[PDB]
Amino acid sequence: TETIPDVRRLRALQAEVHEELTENILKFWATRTPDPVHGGFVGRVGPDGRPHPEAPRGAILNARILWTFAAAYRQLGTPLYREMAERAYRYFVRHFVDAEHGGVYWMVAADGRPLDTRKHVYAQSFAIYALSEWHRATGGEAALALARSIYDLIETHCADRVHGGYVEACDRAWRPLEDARLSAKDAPEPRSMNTHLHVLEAYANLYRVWPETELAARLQALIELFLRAIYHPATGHLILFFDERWRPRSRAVSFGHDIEASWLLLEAVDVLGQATLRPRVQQASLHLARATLAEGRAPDGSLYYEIGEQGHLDTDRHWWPQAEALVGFLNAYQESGEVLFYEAAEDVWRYIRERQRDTRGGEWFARVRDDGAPYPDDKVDFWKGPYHNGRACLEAIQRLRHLLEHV
Ligand SMILES: [Cl-]
Repeated sequence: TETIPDVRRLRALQAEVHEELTENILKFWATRTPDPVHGGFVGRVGPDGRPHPEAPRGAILNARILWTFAAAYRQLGTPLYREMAERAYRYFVRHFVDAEHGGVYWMVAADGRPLDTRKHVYAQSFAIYALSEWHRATGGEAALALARSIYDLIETHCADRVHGGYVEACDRAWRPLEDARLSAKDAPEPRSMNTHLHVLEAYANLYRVWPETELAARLQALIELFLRAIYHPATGHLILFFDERWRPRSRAVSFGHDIEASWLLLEAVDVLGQATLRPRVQQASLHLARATLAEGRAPDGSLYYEIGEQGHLDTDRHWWPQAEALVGFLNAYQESGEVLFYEAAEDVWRYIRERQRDTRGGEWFARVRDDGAPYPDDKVDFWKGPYHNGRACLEAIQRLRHLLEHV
């Protein structure tokens, strides 16, 4: 009694996603961004497509490059992707990893000198995520050892054992900082959904390759924290910021984070095999997906950016909520069998192809205005890597593969 798109549509979508990933996204990243002056990858590519090999380089961006090429190599086998992942890994271990205090710096100069040595848990998480993926792709001993060491440092220096969750930022020597903001956009609050979501993402990937008993407990605790404190059943949205006891300190809504968490939370419970927790997670996941469907979309099926603290709807289409909606809506279809979620995934894909991707300049525009005008944002910067859209394509390809095997 399944309602399933026919084989032609499934395969056509899967082929388009594969083409987008390999002939647009990963081609852009492998050709435009490697830096032969300092090694590794440039920190910025302007709106005109010009790379900036002297720009400062973010740990999150470089972890995202490593993760994406590692994952693409694992799933597709293309040798260039292993080469690019190795390139990212080598620069990462050389320069971003703090050999003295452990963990990864926030920002290095292009030549590798530390510039911002804070140890932000969000960056530590992306390091774990990328290093565990590189281990998954290669069996790399050192990659896994490094991921485990960063996990240990997060638990040792940042875990709030009274209230759950984590202090989100420390200085180089792991002393907590008051200002845990990722950027000026973020509320000056001690706890954020965003950082905790990516701890969960990292821990789930680490557990997949290293099923340590204590890590399972920490990951389950994070799932339970989302269910009890962050997910808001009255509205179907994640609460974004909190004090240390998880009292809400924001009313903003992030549609992209809702739909990302919708599928990441289920990936996390399934990595654990926690069948007892899964019904509650699936319920919250489907709720987040329905709330996104009903409240976060433009009539073309693309996702708006946010409802701000004053209630203003930011109608800009940022690139990464569209990517996360592609995966999250496909995932919601897989979980519920409700083909309306597949229709929604198809609609966001069509928007990605017709508006968000930059056919002339390559990759995807960071932002498209409500009237269709692409903003002249950088194509690559501290916050724009290949991970959201690369992962989204890889996820969709594999999910469509599974759906194709239902026949
Ligand atoms: Cl990204």
